[PDB]
Order: sequence, then structure tokens, then C-alpha cells
Amino acid sequence: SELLVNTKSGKVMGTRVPVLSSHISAFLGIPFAEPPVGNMRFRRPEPKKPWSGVWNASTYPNNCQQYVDEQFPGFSGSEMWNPNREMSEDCLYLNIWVPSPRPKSTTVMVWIYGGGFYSGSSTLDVYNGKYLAYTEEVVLVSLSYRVGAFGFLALHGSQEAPGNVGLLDQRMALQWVHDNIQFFGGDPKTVTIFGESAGGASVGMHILSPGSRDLFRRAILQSGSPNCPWASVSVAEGRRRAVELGRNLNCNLNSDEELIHCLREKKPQELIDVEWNVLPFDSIFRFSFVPVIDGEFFPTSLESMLNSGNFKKTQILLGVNKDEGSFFLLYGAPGFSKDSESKISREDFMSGVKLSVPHANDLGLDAVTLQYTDWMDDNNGIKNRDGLDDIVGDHNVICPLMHFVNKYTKFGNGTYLYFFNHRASNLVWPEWMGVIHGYEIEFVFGLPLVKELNYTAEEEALSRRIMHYWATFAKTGNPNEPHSSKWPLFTTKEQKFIDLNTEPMKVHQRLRVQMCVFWNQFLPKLLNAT
Amino acid sequence: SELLVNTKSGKVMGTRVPVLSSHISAFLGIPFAEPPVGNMRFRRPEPKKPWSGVWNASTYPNNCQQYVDEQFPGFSGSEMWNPNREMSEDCLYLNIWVPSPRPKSTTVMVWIYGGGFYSGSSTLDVYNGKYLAYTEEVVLVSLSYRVGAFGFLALHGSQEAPGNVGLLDQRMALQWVHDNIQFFGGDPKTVTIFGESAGGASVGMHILSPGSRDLFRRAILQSGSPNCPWASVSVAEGRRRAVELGRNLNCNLNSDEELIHCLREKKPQELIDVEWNVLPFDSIFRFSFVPVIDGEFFPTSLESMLNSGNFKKTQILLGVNKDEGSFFLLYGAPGFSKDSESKISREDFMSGVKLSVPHANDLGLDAVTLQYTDWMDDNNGIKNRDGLDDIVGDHNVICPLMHFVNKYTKFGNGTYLYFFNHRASNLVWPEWMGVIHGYEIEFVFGLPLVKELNYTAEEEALSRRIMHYWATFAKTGNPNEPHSQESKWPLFTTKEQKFIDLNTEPMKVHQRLRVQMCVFWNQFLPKLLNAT
Ligand SMILES: COc1cc2c(c3oc(=O)c4c(c13)CCC4=O)[C@@H]1C=CO[C@@H]1O2
Ligand SMILES: COc1cc2c(c3oc(=O)c4c(c13)CCC4=O)[C@@H]1C=CO[C@@H]1O2
Ligand SMILES: *[C@@H]1O[C@H](CO)[C@@H](O)[C@H](O)[C@H]1NC(C)=O
Ligand SMILES: *[C@@H]1O[C@H](CO)[C@@H](O)[C@H](O)[C@H]1NC(C)=O
Ligand SMILES: *[C@@H]1O[C@H](CO)[C@@H](O)[C@H](O)[C@H]1NC(C)=O
Ligand SMILES: *[C@@H]1O[C@H](CO)[C@@H](O)[C@H](O)[C@H]1NC(C)=O
Ligand SMILES: *[C@@H]1O[C@H](CO)[C@@H](O)[C@H](O)[C@H]1NC(C)=O
Ligand SMILES: [Cl-]
Ligand SMILES: [Cl-]
Ligand SMILES: [Cl-]
Ligand SMILES: [Cl-]
Ligand SMILES: [K+]
Repeated sequence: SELLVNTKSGKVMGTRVPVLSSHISAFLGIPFAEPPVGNMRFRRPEPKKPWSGVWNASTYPNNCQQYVDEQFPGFSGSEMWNPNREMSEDCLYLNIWVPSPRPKSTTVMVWIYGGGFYSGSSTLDVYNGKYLAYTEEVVLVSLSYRVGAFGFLALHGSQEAPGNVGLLDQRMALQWVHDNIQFFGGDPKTVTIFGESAGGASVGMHILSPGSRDLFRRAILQSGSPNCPWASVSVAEGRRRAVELGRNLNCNLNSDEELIHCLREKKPQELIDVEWNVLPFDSIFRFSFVPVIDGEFFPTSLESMLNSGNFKKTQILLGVNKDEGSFFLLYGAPGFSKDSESKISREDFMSGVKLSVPHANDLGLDAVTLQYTDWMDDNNGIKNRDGLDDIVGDHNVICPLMHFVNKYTKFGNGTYLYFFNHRASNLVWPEWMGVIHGYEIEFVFGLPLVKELNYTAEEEALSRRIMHYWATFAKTGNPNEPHSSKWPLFTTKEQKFIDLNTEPMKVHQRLRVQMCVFWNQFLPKLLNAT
Repeated sequence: SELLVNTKSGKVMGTRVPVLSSHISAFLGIPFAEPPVGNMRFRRPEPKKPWSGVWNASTYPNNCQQYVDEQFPGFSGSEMWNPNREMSEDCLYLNIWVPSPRPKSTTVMVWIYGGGFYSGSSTLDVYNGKYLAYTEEVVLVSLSYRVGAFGFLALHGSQEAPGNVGLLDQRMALQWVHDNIQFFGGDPKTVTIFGESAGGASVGMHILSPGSRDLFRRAILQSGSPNCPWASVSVAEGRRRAVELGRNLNCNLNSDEELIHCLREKKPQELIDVEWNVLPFDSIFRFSFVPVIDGEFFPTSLESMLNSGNFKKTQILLGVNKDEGSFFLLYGAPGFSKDSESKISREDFMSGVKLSVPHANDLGLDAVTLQYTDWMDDNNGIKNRDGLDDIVGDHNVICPLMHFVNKYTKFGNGTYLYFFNHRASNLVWPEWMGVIHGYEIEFVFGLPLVKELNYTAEEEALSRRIMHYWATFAKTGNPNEPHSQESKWPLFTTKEQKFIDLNTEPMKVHQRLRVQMCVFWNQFLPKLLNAT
């Protein structure tokens, strides 16, 4: 009844789930597209054909085919991000948490997972929607989308592997929410999309893309923006990588069509085993198959779109963590370790800036180096480690987001900026890594509310503050509830943002302005010039 | 007879001068070269021909022909640097202060004035040698040399205007000291050369130049070094400037000989009037006629000599003042004034940067701007004013000196480095200007020892220890008296890079003087400008 919902493509049977000494409705693994399998691998998604009988939506779906991180087997900090379900190319499903009793026509929030466009699943423990749905009385959807080659292999000109299909999967799940969320007590005219890292880049891509604009009301971007240097490639670079993928797998390369058909015969894991090989450099925070600037999903370059105001004009709320870079150093840079303080020698710092800014010539490397080195104390391994962490975080996440926020604000209808800098109580990773990539997510999804998870009282209270900011923003375009201490609008002139931690709200201005002028104005001009 | 000296070119009669209620001997205006006048303008100097009779050396000589600053008429802060004598091309003279009674074979110090190679005089109040010679028992000499076109017009290939003749004037006075100072009870094997700004750059050029090396024992450089961006030009640029000078005066330019002949027939003032017109750019801290890298006085590039250790190996003492740039902003950059706190707008900061680094491409200007701008507070008038001051000082004096001292220390026999950061209590310049270019000189020359000049007792104590450092260094190669219980000025070393503050407070040792900004100026900027 409450659990039996007739949607436009057929009937779905949800399940009653327990949540914090209460209950709500969960509809898990709802198909939004035809399975993109067989001759459909690499192609645009097709809408899910209607089924008869009742779809069993009591259970999480398969995760998409992806690289699986095995660097630290057994370790919760890496393993929480890996698939917790069987992987299958048949993976285009969404999940819904509905407050019980069913609300009339409430704010909808649609979560878009990150994972670098090469991994991610809607079914991770940290994305369990039941807490945010219950606490904030919203309808929470998590979508999925193809990642890696399967989602982003790009041979522009071909209708067979056009590129961007993972982005179209997201848009098709959005369309499905627009067409069906009213059946779950959701208001399709009050949809917020939100996601982290690649999911945040994704959110900003749908703001930019004219085909996505009318499928949501408002947006939240966490530690990601569309212009991130790792978040897109040119059609020529996507093409090179796709030919190199085929080269790796002994494919016929005489034609797009021959390459594409060879690659469709390959077992999924065969694609995944060689995925990292197509990258043009030794690097970190670079992923193989990502969105392409194709002239279709994105009519023109992201920069020209941002400058002309060719994008959705609405309210956005976005921000970054203190130490975005540290996870990536740990994986790919010399001298770093999970099990030590990771004091970085000068030799390893040099080799790290090269890996961090793989597109830089020698002059740009020197420029980066000079900008983050304290020459009164250059053999300090602690300042060398933190310096590298800041390079990776500033270059890849913070400064692109600041460029996006400054460009967006000129045209949009209200910007709210945050700086997430809370030090964990349950320290999973070592201290040197600080406020890690993805850590704010636990707070957004209300995991600190679960007593069995052993967060502190101050963390429960912060999670509740964050959920309420997020949901209130989703409802109104403003994270603040009229009447009382206010998170102020980010404005072009004043550039105010807030810290998000367990202390009373403090307001600052010009987040990392000094390093971000280096990354957004001077380096690009140096690289354009030399 | 103490006052009557027979030198190698003739007799000299000096004068008993009073000093701090004692007396010493002064020999003022001794000629060391033929008057470089007439057909000798621009030529290498020639040794002074022996004269008959007794040379009256009781009064200061003429000052060399030079641009005279009159931005601030009647103002002692600018006017103290202008010629206080009649100007003449007949100007190659030296001055000597000798303790009374005459010492046997004592330490010699020889002062080389600054003034950007376009100005300066041995006769200024602030260079009065009597305080230092008396107090430290040293034989103190001040030399002179031709400045501006007269000293530095450079037409490489001609032996009529070869360039660097002002440096050869200095060499010749050094040679004269070498040959004659024994007659004044000086030891010619213990000569320290010292000078400020262009004077300091000159000292460094003598260190480098094979033809000067054997003419002094060791060297002090104040706020200047040979590698300063303003202190030299290429043969090509010297030539361009000499020809631009001709063009300004409607000279015949068809050949060097015609150009030089034309320029020799002009009155000195005609050259001076257009002197500033030959500079390639609108600029700050740039001077028209300066030493040229010729392949003679300088066998190869300053940088290649410094790297190979092709230069005099000895002891050096050197340093800088806290605000080297301020004087130069006052004169040429927009929004500066001596009668206001000179809060600088963003727009005038951008203009100042361009004037300060006139050789820079757009990208280079951007790097300078970025390196010196607080983007949390980019409209701060005070931070923009100080930023500009730091740029001008870091680029023109501090970072070149630091590059020099690092390069020198690899091969030399002892380096002592100072940072002078005392602002004098009786300064007539506004506070914003801080510790100005040239203002350590009066301490070096012991002016705070005169009660009527109204310095503090702390300023007197400071001047006494500066003079004692300088002279003790001149005597021994080490500013410290061994066995003394005093705070010790440590050697500057490649590894530790130590220096001292010189001020009215107890001594503090620091390390890596302005290392952050000087890596930018000495490594990153040139690499960037050299890029295309
Ligand atoms: C096999 O090489 C890589 C493996 C890898 C990553 C990588 O992230 C990167 O940014 C990156 C590489 C990575 C190789 C080159 C590169 O840039 C993820 C980080 C954490 O887990 C993921 O596992
Ligand atoms: C006519 O232009 C100038 C006059 C001038 C100076 C200058 O110093 C400079 O560094 C400079 C100029 C100067 C013009 C261009 C330049 O760089 C001395 C400063 C103070 O007194 C001197 O007088
Ligand atoms: C849906 O699946 C679960 C187990 O996978 C089962 O317990 C539930 O009853 C199913 N619903 C059906 C078969 O109608
Ligand atoms: C949003 O648009 C409204 C309605 O036109 C307008 O009043 C206001 O200027 C905008 N709000 C912001 C914060 O830009
Ligand atoms: C959390 O705390 C409980 C109660 O003290 C304890 O029994 C348990 O070991 C902790 N759980 C986890 C998953 O760390
Ligand atoms: C030398 O010149 C001075 C000053 O003009 C004069 O007073 C003095 O009498 C002269 N001495 C001799 C010996 O002629
Ligand atoms: C200077 O030279 C002498 C003679 O070789 C040597 O003993 C001394 O160590 C040198 N001192 C320095 C500080 O280089
Ligand atoms: Cl629960
Ligand atoms: Cl605004
Ligand atoms: Cl007196
Ligand atoms: Cl050493
Ligand atoms: K085909």
C-alpha cells in the first residue's frame, strides 16, 4: 500500500526499514534504464521498458563494473568505498527512501556518488539514505551511473561510443525522478541534486548542460566542481585514450567501428585490468575515462560557458574539506605511508610536485615549488609533507571550486560556501592526512546519529546541523531557517564562507585567495606562455 | 715636519685640522691623475706628471661634473649629497687623513663614494675622514672618479671612449696609494677599499678585475655589489646609449670618431642636460652611464667569473640597510611624497612595479606582483607602499648582494655580513622611508661622535662599534677583537649563512637574509624572463 507504488514503467514493492527507533519506506534497486549490456556497451542509455507484475524493490542492486582498490586489504578506510554488491554491467538502478507516513509533496534530494568517474556505488554504507530522509523529512534518491571505459570511453563522431554516457545515465535517472517521484510523495519541481568529488563535478556538469537544466531545481557540490583538471578531457584526448585502450587489448584499430566492436567482445575485467595504462603521464589525481567536452552535452568549453552565463541560474551550496589531497598522495607519491608520519624529503617533494602537476613544464614546476616551499626551513619533512598535501588539494579541488564559485556567483541566484575542517574522533587513517577526502559525507548522511558507530556528542550535533542546512537549502534555496546565527550569502564583493566544525560558526572571507590566484591566474598564464 | 710630505710625484703640504678636542693631519685635494680635460674627455686616465714646488693640500678639491639634484631646494636630506664644491672636469684628486703623531706603518682604508655612477663627491660632510682616522688610528683616504658620460661613455672598439674610465680613475688612485701611502705612515700591504652603493659595486668590481686585485688587501661593501642590475650594461647597450647621447645633441653619428669628437666639443652641462634621455625605459633605480662588461676590465661575464672563482680571494665585510628602495620611489614612482605617509593605491602599485622592473615582460610583472601582494588585503595602502619599497630594495640591492656573498663565500677567505636596521633619531626624511639608502654612512664615519649634530648616546655607542668593526676588520680581516668578552659577529658560511643586525640593541645573529624573496629574484625570475 504505502509500500506498493505504481510508477510509469510499472509497479514497485518497497520494504519497511528500521531507522533510529522509528521506521520508513525504502525502494531499492529500481530500474531507470535498459541494461547497457552486449551491443549496448558504450552507448547512450535507453529508457527502461515497462514491466508487468510487481518489481521486488526490497534489496540493493548490483554495482557497476569498476576497478577495485586492494591496496589495504581488510582496512575499513579504503574498503568502505569499494563495491559491497556483485558487480555487473547491468547496474542502472536507483534507490529511494520515503518518510513514513508518506509526505504529500515534499523536497527531493538526489545523491550522485563520486569515485573519479572510474568507481562508485549507490549502495555504500556511507550513502545509506534512511537517516537524512527520516531526520529531515525529505525524499532521498541515490542514482547510479556507468564508470570507467563503460561510462566514458569517448570516440567523438561515432554514435556507438559517443562519450559522456555515464553523464547521460545520471540525466536519465533525473528524468525518471521528474516523471515518477510524485508517486512517492515527492515534489518533482523541488529536486536538489547533490554529490561529492566526481559526483560534485557531475552536479556542476548538469548545471552547465542545457539538456539537464530542467530536471532539477537547486544544487549542492561537495569537494568537486565541473572545471576540475581531472574531471574532463578534450575530444582528441578521449579519442587517444580509447585507441590506446584498444591497443592494450590487441584490438583492430582501422576504424572507430572496428575498435568499438573489438572492445565490446572483451570481458569487463579485461577492460579494467588495463584501464590505468592509457593515461598520458605518471600522475596522481588523474583518471582514465572521464566526461569529454564534445559540443553536445557541453555546447562549448566550460570556461566560455561560465563567462557568458550559459548555465542554470539558481541557488547553489558548495564547499571543500581541509585536506582534499592526502588520500591521493598516499596512493601514488613517494615517501608517503599509512603507517607513519610520512615526513617528506626534498627529493620526494620534487618528485611529488611533478606527479601532482603532470601537465607543467619545468618552469611551472619551479613556480609551484617556490610557491609552497619555506626557504628558511626547506629540509623540514613535516612542512614538505603538508606542502604537497596543499598542492594536491589546492590544484585539484579547492582552487577549481573557488573559480567555479566566483564565476557562478556573477550570474546565479544565491551562493552558499563552506569550509569543512572537523578533526575526526574515530581516527581510521593516520593524523598527517587530516580532514580526508569524503569525510564530510558521514555527516551529510547522519552516521553520527547511530550510537553503535561511536561518534562523539559534538559530532552528532554537527551532523544534525549539516543535515538541516542541506535539507533547508533543498527546500528553500537558503540553508538558514528564518530566525535564530546565519550562514551568509557568498557575494562577488565580500566572498564570505563559513567553517563547518564543532565550534560556533565563524565567518571568513576569500577562501585560500592567495594560493588560488596562483592556480587560477598565474600558473595557467605561465603555462600558456612558456 | 709632519705636514710636509715628499711623494713620488712632488712635495705636498697638508694642514692641521681639529677633531674632538685633539688634532690630526689632513692632506686634501692631492692630484693623482692628469686633468682629463679637452681631447682627454672620455679617455683612460694618465698618471699625474711630477710638479715642482710644494702642492698646497690644505683645501678640498673640485667635484666632478654631474647632475645636481634639486627636487627639494633647501632640504638637507637631498642637498647633503650634492657637490659642495665647484664642479670641474679637472677633478681627479684624493684626500688623506693621517693620525698625529704620524704612525709608522699603519692600516689604510680608502673610501669610494656612491651616487649611481652619475654623481658623488669625496668632499661631502658625511665623508669627512677625520673622525674615523682619529678614533681608530687608521690612515683614511677618500678618492674620486669621473661619473656620468665623462666616466662611463662606452663605445667598445674605440680607444678614445672605451668605457670604464671612471673605474680606471679609481684604479689609478689605488695605484697612487700603493706607491705613496708609505710616506704618510700607511702600510700599502694593508689597504682596505670601502664604499657604498655605486661605491660598493665598485669595490666588488675591483675584487673581480685582474688589473685591480694586487692594489688592495681586502674589501668592504655597503649596500652595493658588482652584479647589481643597475651597476653595469653590455657593450651593445653602452654603445646604444653613447649613440643616443649623440643624437640628443645633434651629433654626427657616421663613425665613433665623429661622435666622440662632437661630444668632446660640448660644454659639460650640455651632456648632463640630456643624460637621462638615453635610458631604454621609463624606470626607477636605473642610471645612464655605468661600467660596461668589456672583456678587458672584466674578462668575462660577472656571473661566469663568480662561478669559476676568478676573482680576488680575501676577506670581505658587507651588508645592506633595511629600506634600500625608499629613496628611489620618492623620486620617480606615483603616489609617493616626502610630506605624506604615501599610502599607495592598487593602480599606483601596478605602475610602481612596472617602473621597478623595467626589463620584465607581462608574465614577469605578474610574478613580481603575485610575490609581493597580500590578496586578503590587496587595497591596503600601507602594505602596497611597503611592498613596493621591498621590491625596489630586494631587486636592486639586497638580492644581488646576497647572490654575491653566496658566490663569493665558496672561494673567499672570510665573509662577514650585516643588516643595518637603525633609523636615526634626527632624520629629516618621513618615517615611511625607514632606514634609508646611505644612512649607515654617518655611523661609519663617526658623525654621531659630534655633540652638535644631536644624535643620541645610543647612536654614539653604535657608531663607535661600527667604526671599530670596520677598522678592526681592515687591520686583521676580522671585525672582532679576539680575546675580548664582547658579543661575536660570526663568519658567514655557505652552510649556516649567518649575519648580524646593526642597531642600538644587543646583537642578534640571524640566518638566510631575505632568502624567500631572493630565491624569487636570483633563481625564479631570471629563469622566467629567459623563457619565450
Ligand atoms: C593503479 O593506479 C592507481 C590506482 C588507484 C588510484 C589511482 O589514482 C590516481 O589518481 C592515479 C593512479 C591510481 C595511477 C595514476 C594516477 O593518477 C585510486 C586512488 C585510490 O584508490 C584508487 O586506486
Ligand atoms: C631625471 O630623472 C631622474 C633624476 C634623478 C634621479 C633619478 O633616479 C633614477 O633612478 C631614475 C631617474 C632619475 C629617471 C629614470 C630613473 O630610473 C636621482 C634620484 C634622486 O636624485 C636624482 O635625480
Ligand atoms: C524479494 O526478495 C527477498 C529476498 O531476496 C524476499 O525475502 C522477498 O519476499 C521478495 N519478495 C517477493 C518474492 O515477492
Ligand atoms: C534571486 O532572484 C530574485 C527574484 O527575482 C531577486 O529578487 C534576487 O535579486 C535574487 N537573489 C539573489 C540572492 O541573487
Ligand atoms: C563501539 O562502542 C561499543 C560500546 O562501548 C563497543 O562495544 C564496540 O566495540 C564499538 N564498536 C565499533 C564498531 O568500533
Ligand atoms: C694654502 O691655501 C690656504 C687656503 O686658501 C691658505 O690659507 C694657505 O696660506 C696656503 N698655504 C701656503 C703655504 O701657501
Ligand atoms: C683563510 O686562509 C688560511 C690560509 O690557508 C686558512 O688557514 C684559513 O682556514 C682560511 N680561513 C677561512 C675562513 O677560509
Ligand atoms: Cl538504525
Ligand atoms: Cl553578488
Ligand atoms: Cl669637531
Ligand atoms: Cl664556508
Ligand atoms: K557497429
